[PDB]
Amino acid sequence: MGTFIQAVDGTKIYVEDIGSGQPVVMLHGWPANNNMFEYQKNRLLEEGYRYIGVDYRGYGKSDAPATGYDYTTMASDINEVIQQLKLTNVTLLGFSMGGGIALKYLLNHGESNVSKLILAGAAAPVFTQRDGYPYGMTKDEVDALIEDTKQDRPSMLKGFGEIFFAKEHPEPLQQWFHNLSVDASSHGTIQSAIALRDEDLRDGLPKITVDTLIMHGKKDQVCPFEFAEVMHENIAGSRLEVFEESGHGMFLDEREKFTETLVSYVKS
Amino acid sequence: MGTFIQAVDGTKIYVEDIGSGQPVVMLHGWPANNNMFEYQKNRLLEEGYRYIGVDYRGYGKSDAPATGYDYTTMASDINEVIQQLKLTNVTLLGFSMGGGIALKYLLNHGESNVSKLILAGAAAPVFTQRDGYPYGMTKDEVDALIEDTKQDRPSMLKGFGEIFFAKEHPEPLQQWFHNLSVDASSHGTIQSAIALRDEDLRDGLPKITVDTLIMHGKKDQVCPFEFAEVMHENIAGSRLEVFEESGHGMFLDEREKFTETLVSYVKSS
Repeated sequence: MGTFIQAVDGTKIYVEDIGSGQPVVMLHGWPANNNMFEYQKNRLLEEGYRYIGVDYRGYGKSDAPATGYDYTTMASDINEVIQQLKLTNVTLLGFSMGGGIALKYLLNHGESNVSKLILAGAAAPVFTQRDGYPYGMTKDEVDALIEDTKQDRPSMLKGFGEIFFAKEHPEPLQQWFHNLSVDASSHGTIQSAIALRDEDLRDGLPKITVDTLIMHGKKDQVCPFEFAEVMHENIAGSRLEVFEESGHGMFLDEREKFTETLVSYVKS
Repeated sequence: MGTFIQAVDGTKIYVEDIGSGQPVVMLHGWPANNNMFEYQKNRLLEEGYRYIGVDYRGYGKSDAPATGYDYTTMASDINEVIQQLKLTNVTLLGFSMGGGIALKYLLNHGESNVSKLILAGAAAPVFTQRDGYPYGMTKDEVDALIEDTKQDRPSMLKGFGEIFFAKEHPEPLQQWFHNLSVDASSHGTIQSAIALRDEDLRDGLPKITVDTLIMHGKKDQVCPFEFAEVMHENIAGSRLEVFEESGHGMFLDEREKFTETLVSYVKSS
């Protein structure tokens, strides 16, 4: 369900458009797809909001070009989605890499369509270590991760899964999650990892004016909690909500608090 | 600099890469080659800019494969030129079909390496008439050119030269220009005429963000001046300079004005 939207360069981008009312645009993490928000999606539809789930180029049911995995190109894709569908008063949720893409979209295309921003487990302002930012993976760790993905992607994914959740979810649940990532294009997966390693949004954060909720797991081993402290420090007017029991995947480790918090924010 | 760039399909693309300091990438019209810009190039070089004149596949000193004359593949070749020569801050000029390719390149590969766009007599947004675009050759007029190239290409060309310039230029100048086109591969010339006939960039014009200058001859019989009006309305912030005394070939009809407008814009947007 849901149409495909053409990107500026013609790539077909799959968008799931379901429910009634004010729009909630959810942007997935690396290297999954929009189905990761299934539980939130259900909860939106019964509270009377409209879920808009995009699969990035290279992921899920979208096309997978050889190019365009940098945040600029991805943010232009989001811009096209918002344009075709004529969305205003958007609650824009970016999860992990999606948080980076959401920030890039605001920076490059403006803030007037978005009434509020939610940054969840966001890979922002940087996924990797920088001067004055001694948190997260180093570029060299991301390169080792790229090496692994060129040797055995499924085993890389298994490993990533192991550090993604603080809690031990049932096997069928972990398997469903694993398979979102396995159906990603291998080359999209790789080029996005290159973008995660290199992208730096530190100069842009103090430029952000949208009302902002930051959701982040204290135990996050993928994007450390220190990222969330930096986002809150740098975005004026922002609120930090700490998920004390969660790792990166707060949408399962604390599914009810995550979705009640999302719902309460989209109302308020 | 030198020689040849590898396209995605391996086709070798000739590039005349000359000078140092800021790059001005010049994209020729159908069915000539980068040498048509010589009068402009002379001035860019004395003003201390770097001339990057691409010969498309099928033209000039480039390989002429069987396929890939569609603007998508051509725009991909331009991406290769810029990426492999590691250019940024480029002024990108497209003349005629070059105009169309320049736009497609911006749409398909983004604007991060390009500081400004010049569209000179451009074949855009469409070279042939459509639904609510009642300007230019019809599709059947371009089929007529294609048919003629399949029987007598130099005669086809002499005929095209006659509709190319508003003024009668000296016999040796016209012969020079003619011979630039006779050098073209016959089969590239045909395949690019098919892309001219069929390509349609109307949807894409409002996606262009880069600073644009439109240069166009009031008397152009090849790409009618109405194309320029359409481009100016739809490309954000574009400026329009009308060449009152020029046909399609402004680069000779108003040589001095064309060159010194181009130079000024390369100097500042």
